[PDB]
Amino acid sequence: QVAYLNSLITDPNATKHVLYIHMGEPKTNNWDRELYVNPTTELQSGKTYTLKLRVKTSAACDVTVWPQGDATQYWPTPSFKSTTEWTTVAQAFEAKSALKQLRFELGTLGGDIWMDDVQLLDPDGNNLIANGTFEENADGWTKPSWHEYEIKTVADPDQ
Ligand SMILES: [Ca+2]
Repeated sequence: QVAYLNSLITDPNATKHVLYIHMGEPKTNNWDRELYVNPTTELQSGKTYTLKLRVKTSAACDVTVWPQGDATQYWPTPSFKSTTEWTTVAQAFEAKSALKQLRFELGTLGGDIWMDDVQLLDPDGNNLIANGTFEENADGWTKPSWHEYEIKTVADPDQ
């Protein structure tokens, strides 16, 4: 009872938690620093999916996202933009094949990136992101083992 009642309390100034990557200096290629998440249902060819999230970076940038199955989808994608203040993102794209992974291409970026409230909605509205709130951890978010950075969750920096 007590746990449930606590969970229902709205409180905008309670500590929020977000995904945080300290990227450091820019690398040479897009693919030199990648962050991965897998939709809980494989994306289907011909269906349009909408990536929603809020994002903040230490410098204004484009954030490239390539969906991936047996082939990579370079266009159209849910790639988006970030600024130094939290902004909301909503980007739709039609899958052109069966896609099982979203690749965040962070290689050419420098500094810091924070993300939160990540959703991926199929045409009916089903959310295919298992862990988009980061209030416990960043389970489900991975990287190549040889990419030397840490995937963390932290208190929202702008609170
Ligand atoms: Ca959160």
